[PDB]
Amino acid sequence: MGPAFEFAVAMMKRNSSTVKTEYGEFTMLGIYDRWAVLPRHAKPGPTILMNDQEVGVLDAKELVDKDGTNLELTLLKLNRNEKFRDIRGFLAKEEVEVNEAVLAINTSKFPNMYIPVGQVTEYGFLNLGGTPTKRMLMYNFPTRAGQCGGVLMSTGKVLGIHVGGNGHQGFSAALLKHYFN
Amino acid sequence: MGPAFEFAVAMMKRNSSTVKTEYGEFTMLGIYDRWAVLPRHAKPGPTILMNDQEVGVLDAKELVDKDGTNLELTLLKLNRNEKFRDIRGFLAKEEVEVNEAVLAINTSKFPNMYIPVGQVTEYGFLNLGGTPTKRMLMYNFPTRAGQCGGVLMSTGKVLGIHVGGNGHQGFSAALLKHYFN
Ligand SMILES: *[C@@H](CC(=O)OCC)[C@H](C[C@@H]1CCNC1=O)NC(=O)[C@H](Cc1ccccc1)NC(=O)[C@H](CC(=O)OC(C)(C)C)NC(=O)OCc1ccccc1
Ligand SMILES: *[C@@H](CC(=O)OCC)[C@H](C[C@@H]1CCNC1=O)NC(=O)[C@H](Cc1ccccc1)NC(=O)[C@H](CC(=O)OC(C)(C)C)NC(=O)OCc1ccccc1
Repeated sequence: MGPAFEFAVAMMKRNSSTVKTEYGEFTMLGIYDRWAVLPRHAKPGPTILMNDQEVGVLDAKELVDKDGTNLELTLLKLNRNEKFRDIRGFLAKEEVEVNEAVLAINTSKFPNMYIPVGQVTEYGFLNLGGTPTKRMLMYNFPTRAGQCGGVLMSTGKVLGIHVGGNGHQGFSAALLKHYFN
Repeated sequence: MGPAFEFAVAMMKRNSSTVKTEYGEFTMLGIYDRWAVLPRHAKPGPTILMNDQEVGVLDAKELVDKDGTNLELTLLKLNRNEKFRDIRGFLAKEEVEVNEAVLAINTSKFPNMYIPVGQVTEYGFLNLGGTPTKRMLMYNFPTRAGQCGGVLMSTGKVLGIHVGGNGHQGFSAALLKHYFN
């Protein structure tokens, strides 16, 4: 898992920030240009707090699949002149299944912490926060509040964003290449 | 830092546990035979909770240097028939200074989380919890309550146990080979 950790630390240094919304504090991953992602439940307002700084939300697409089903990601275009290093090349075209993964968190609660969550398997459909939801990836780790937005990685791969947990497993929504125009 | 992470994950799997004392929940590192360490302020009682299990404390040496000064470690001999894999070979004879380190935490608050804290320099004397204290190692990371007992490592090396923080830096007490008979 050494190279996975090394990839994660560099990714999070390069592309991540800490976001507060009216619904809480989350890890946020910048993808390319000016577009970042959060879990849908961050319910980002017209302004967010990004590393303690007010930033405007030029647009915010909550994502769903063709059968209108919940995917639990919101994409945001940020009013800022700096551009995110482009990490679309790191995003798979479909759900990745991995034997060793790292979940990386960047909040006030969990500043730069990394968790080896072990095996990620494709879980697909889950009833999450009561909402039917697809394209879920599952790892057996006791995830808590304060970990949403967590970025799930393996060597060379950005697999998903942490969005939920039942107290015993956690679930990332798959960050698919095609979500990004 | 890849190999440091890989060393840490294996160390913590092999030698660490979660301890609750009347003073809180800590990460605990088993050293050899039946002897483990905590920060002195864990103030371990005649019984501890180790991974949720009552265990007796056959002896408990709080450590100080020759000038009676605070080192902020308590060594404990545990009433249990399992033996700790012997990691004394991993403990330096004097304070190690490192450019990249990992701090590894194992509590209910922070279960298996790892933090790259970067550069560790020898700090020696610090006024800690108001107590004069020596053999301190310092890293620039915002450490919090719930991280004491944290094990600070680099590839192949167990450097110290996390014992304090001022909100901006954290401090480990050096885990020296000679402390272990
Ligand atoms: C991220 C929020 C955060 O970081 O806080 C910012 C301050 C949080 C992380 C998970 C919650 C507990 N552990 C986690 O890893 N996610 C959520 O809170 C998420 C919110 C949400 C909102 C809107 C739509 C979907 C999701 N909700 C869940 O993860 C839920 C929480 C829950 O209700 O379950 C427990 C109370 C933890 C048991 N998890 C969930 O729905 O699991 C499936 C389930 C629940 C009940 C019965 C059967 C199956
Ligand atoms: C570990 C306890 C834990 O994990 O809880 C179990 C439930 C905790 C971790 C540090 C505290 C805050 N951040 C940390 O990384 N350690 C302590 O609480 C430790 C207790 C202690 C007890 C007895 C003897 C020595 C130490 N105390 C400290 O780390 C103190 C805390 C403090 O008083 O400072 C702040 C309030 C955080 C600012 N740190 C300290 O003394 O720093 C030096 C200092 C303080 C004030 C002025 C100048 C210099």
